Amino acid sequence: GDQRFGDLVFRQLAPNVWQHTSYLDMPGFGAVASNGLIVRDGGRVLVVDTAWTDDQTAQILNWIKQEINLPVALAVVTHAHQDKMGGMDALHAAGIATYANALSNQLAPQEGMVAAQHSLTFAANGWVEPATAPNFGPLKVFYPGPGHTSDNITVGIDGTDIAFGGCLIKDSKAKSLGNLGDADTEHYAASARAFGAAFPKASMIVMSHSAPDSRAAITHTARMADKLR
Ligand SMILES: O=P(O)(O)Cc1cccc2cccnc12
Ligand SMILES: [Zn+2]
Ligand SMILES: [Zn+2]
Repeated sequence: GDQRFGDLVFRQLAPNVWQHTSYLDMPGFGAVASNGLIVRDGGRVLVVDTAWTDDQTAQILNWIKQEINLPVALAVVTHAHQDKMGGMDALHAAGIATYANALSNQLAPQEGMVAAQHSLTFAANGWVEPATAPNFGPLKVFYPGPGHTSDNITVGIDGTDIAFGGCLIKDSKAKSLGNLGDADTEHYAASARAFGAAFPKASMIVMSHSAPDSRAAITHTARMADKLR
């Protein structure tokens, strides 16, 4: 059930949940797909992650207008790399309230990103401080510890079997942990396992660079990360 919409791909995952996919021709790595989420919560839409670029992110909003036709109340982005935050200006131009881990917003300028408007902060156990995530509806935001990056955050969708690991989690057949340039290799395995423990009911694991998978994505990612230590 993939829907080609311009240069992007959209796939319904649940009655109120769709995955957005965008591509960037990155020299040395081919045309890399990146996934995020679109969630309808009653009369509004919530977005997880931008596309790689402003133009692609505007195209996500165009798809939302044509297929859902409800306002986008907010977006949350899951770390300060291009695939997750590269389209921040398009969200701001559209009047959408944007949220990121405080550390992502601090890192955004040096990473070439535009910061989100609002900062999420996290309790010692990883759960978002609820006052910093107002009106998130079914989105449950969890900081699992440093892994793919020090700022990576994850999102469960209450009322569904879906949890989103972003670039922390790779699929159950993945050959590597991908881009470790900003990774915490010592803590990766525990962070991947903490994501699994935060969302024990999630049987569909969504991630940045592979199609949705079973929880074997979590166990396999953690087992690969065991080897980094
Ligand atoms: O780490 P990601 O997935 O957020 C962004 C990304 C994806 C693929 C290859 C990369 C190479 C260098 C830097 N970033 C890359
Ligand atoms: Zn990244
Ligand atoms: Zn990635």
